[PDB]
Amino acid sequence: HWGYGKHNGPEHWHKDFPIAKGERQSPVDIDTHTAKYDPSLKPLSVSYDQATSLRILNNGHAFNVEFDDSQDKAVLKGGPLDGTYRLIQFHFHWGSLDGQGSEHTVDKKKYAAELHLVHWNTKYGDFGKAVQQPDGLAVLGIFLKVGSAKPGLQKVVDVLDSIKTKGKSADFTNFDPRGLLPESLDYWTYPGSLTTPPLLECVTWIVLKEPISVSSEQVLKFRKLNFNGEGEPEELMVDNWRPAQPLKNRQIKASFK
Ligand SMILES: OC[C@H]1O[C@@H](O)[C@H](O)[C@@H](O)[C@@H]1O
Ligand SMILES: OC[C@H]1O[C@H](O)[C@H](O)[C@@H](O)[C@@H]1O
Ligand SMILES: NS(=O)(=O)c1ccccc1
Ligand SMILES: NS(=O)(=O)c1ccccc1
Ligand SMILES: [Zn+2]
Repeated sequence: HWGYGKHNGPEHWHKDFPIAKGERQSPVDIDTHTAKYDPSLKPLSVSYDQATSLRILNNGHAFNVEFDDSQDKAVLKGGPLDGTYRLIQFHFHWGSLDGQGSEHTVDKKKYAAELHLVHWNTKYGDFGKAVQQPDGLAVLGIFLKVGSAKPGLQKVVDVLDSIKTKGKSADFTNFDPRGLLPESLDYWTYPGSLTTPPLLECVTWIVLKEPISVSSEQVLKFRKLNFNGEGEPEELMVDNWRPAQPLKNRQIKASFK
């Protein structure tokens, strides 16, 4: 099954998921000089005040913090988006070392990690129907650099010891995802895909320009997670990122002049 190792990682995925070589795959390198300000973008609205987190799960690839998406609570609107997109989960991708870990790159520079807040377009009723649509999903991507600690991340860090291995989950109620955002909502946007199998080309990507800072100790705890299940040989959950894919017939737009 797919993973991030030498024998099942990104360079193998196309054999089961031929869309891996498709026309709008993610992530991509963001060439900041070629990205163009787009005056047609509307103001972006990240409305997370009523978010209801439920659970945190080690799925063998990353950990997902899951939300109640049975009503409009935490939603993303505006910017490049037509209509309302509901938060379903967030997760991260990270490296074995601070010099790698992000999926998107900025002028080829790799960040230590990248946070993905995943939302589905409510016009399609459910996530499963949304991933049959070209505009089914919106992912808000946020880079992580290592420096000062991110206070709003610490509750996540501290629960990871309870979900060390694949298939473990824990209650994770009353978590406020607003604490994971940077100050500025300046962003780049482009049409792309899921960055893990099934690699579906459903995503409007919104990648914030300003990274968040997390401490070395915080990211080191990400790196203590395991890809394997309980009782199996330990394989540290590190380097769970897909490298940049060809831009092909796309343009990256900037929200800022
Ligand atoms: O034809 C001109 C147009 O070319 C497009 O590729 C750009 O996205 C537009 O911003 C520009 O106005
Ligand atoms: O907010 C997420 C979680 O943070 C801490 O783990 C709290 O102890 C727990 O009650 C809460 O579910
Ligand atoms: N796509 S996958 O599951 O990573 C895969 C790996 C090796 C051979 C065929 C498929
Ligand atoms: N990593 S990603 O593109 O945010 C993603 C989101 C949901 C499912 C699969 C992948
Ligand atoms: Zn992701």
